Amino acid sequence: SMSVKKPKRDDSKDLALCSMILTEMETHEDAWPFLLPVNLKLVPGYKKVIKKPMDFSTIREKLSSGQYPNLETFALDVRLVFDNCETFNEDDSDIGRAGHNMRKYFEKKWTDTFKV
Ligand SMILES: CC(=O)c1cc(-c2ccccc2CO)c2cc(Oc3ccccc3)ccn12
Repeated sequence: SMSVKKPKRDDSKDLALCSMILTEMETHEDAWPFLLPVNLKLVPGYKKVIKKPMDFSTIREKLSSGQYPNLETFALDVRLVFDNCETFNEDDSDIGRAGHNMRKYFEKKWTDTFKV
């Protein structure tokens, strides 16, 4: 509260670390569905159904331009990629399988990096 400062974790390396995680995501063999925005003129329904599209190139641009206030806002956008994927794609599809794999991959990096 006012003039009572709580201990806070050291956030000084967060940008570099989130960048490293994103790099690992981008170079994963199952990243292919997620590298660019879903093409809204080519995928019927996407624009209507998925209210907040997100993809790795958009996350990279945001990270490079200071558009994430903190590491949690970055994780929210990464998870949004996978949540969109599950909404639109059958779990039993190549893209649906890729999304599950990439989410698992991400979350373990996230825990290993930032949870002590
Ligand atoms: C993430 C997602 O839902 C997704 C991604 C694609 C995709 C993957 C590689 C290249 C291009 C695209 C589309 O921009 C994709 C495609 C989808 O539907 C199609 C499947 C086959 C041919 C054309 C469209 C649906 C979802 N995604």
